[PDB]
Amino acid sequence: TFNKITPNLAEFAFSLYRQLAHQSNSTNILFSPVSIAAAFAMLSLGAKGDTHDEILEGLNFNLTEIPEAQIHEGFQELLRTLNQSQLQLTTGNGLFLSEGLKLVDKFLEDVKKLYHSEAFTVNFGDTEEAKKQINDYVEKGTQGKIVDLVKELDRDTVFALVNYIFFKGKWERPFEVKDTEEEDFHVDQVTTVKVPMMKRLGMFNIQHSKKLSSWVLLMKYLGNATAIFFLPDEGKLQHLENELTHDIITKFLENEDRRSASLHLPKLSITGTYDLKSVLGQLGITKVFSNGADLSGVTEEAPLKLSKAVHKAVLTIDEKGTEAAGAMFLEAIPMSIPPEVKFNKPFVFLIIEQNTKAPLFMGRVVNPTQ
Repeated sequence: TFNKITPNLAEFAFSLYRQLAHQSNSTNILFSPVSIAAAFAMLSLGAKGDTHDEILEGLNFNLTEIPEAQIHEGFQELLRTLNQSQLQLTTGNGLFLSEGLKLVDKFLEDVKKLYHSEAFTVNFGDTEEAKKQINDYVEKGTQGKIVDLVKELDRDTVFALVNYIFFKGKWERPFEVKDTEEEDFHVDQVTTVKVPMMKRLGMFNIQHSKKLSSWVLLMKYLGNATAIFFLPDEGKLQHLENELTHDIITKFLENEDRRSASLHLPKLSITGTYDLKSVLGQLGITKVFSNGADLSGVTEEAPLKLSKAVHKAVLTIDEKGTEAAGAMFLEAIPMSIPPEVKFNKPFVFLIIEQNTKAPLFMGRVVNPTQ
């Protein structure tokens, strides 16, 4: 029912998330476990030795157990599913290599075949123009959604990696725009701010979890994906974050039971931008960014390290995700008081690709206006 690497990606998702959440309980979090992991597993094709092994271990692959071919086969199938589609996910990874380097052909080939990805040569002698060309690539690829991604380069940069994802999904069962109104969002136990709040009375895949002390909502998107939202009980955000597991999430995803509920969900447009050298360094991925990097799969003659690595994720949630008329359907709603479930205080979510079950996004909203 799942890709061989899905459990690893879930662990990586939680490792990275918990790292961000450990530092700050006031920040929104948004990133793609999948896009980041695929960017580094792609990179590992050009790496050898400890350089190579740290990357894959830092992505939660135990190399004593999982053969490398299974890793790359895993990613190749997952990325194929994302490029095939009503989902209209946009994800891209660009490698930007000094045009003075003699590049190994097999690497350029592998980056194409396995990772459906792009390698470019640039003149890092002109720092500003290199930055422009990198940022124009990302801008072009996001049809303008992501601008000025890279703000600066080290003067000694010879290799940069930029990884982006943008998604605005379309609910299978959408909200009515007429019902969206400004509501309070409880940023803390004594403070609110106003946000646009969508609402619907409907038959939802929704339940309360005593294990997680949270409400758990699953909503399907058109195309191959599902959003799962977790609404912690009062004072239980940290508990929620600590108790998530792959096996718990999998059991939610397996449940198809629906019950009536009055759902309030904010209309969101949120982003996360991360320096991957910093964030993956804390996960143990260090050598590839250091002078001792073994990237002889990329270039044989010359020293090479990854100078710059950036991720940016953008997610939009709204009523429909499209101007198009939806498929018409009727839900039978019982004559009984539905629970009111309001995503009007900090919550956690994941977005899951349905064929593979892989975690396309993981995030937290603590303030929709940050």
